[PDB]
Amino acid sequence: ARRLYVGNIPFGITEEAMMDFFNAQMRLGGLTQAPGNPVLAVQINQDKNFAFLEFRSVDETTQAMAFDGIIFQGQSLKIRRPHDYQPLPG
Repeated sequence: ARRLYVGNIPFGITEEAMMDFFNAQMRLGGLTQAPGNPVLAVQINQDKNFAFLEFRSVDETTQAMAFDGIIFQGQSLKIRRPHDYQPLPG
């Protein structure tokens, strides 16, 4: 999926801030060196106010949770796992 969920995000912001907000951190050590960026589609959601980050190549969808919270528009955040793999049965 390569898609991650974010929480505690200030909806309203465009798809640029968040977008450049997640990859700008992936470019730190230099996880990507091409004519473009890693994340590709990070649309936001209204209501409870949350966002998603779509990576068409970034191989951090698993560690991206590392930014869980980090700092966006001066406000804590909350990344989640939109995969729900292995449904604990019982």
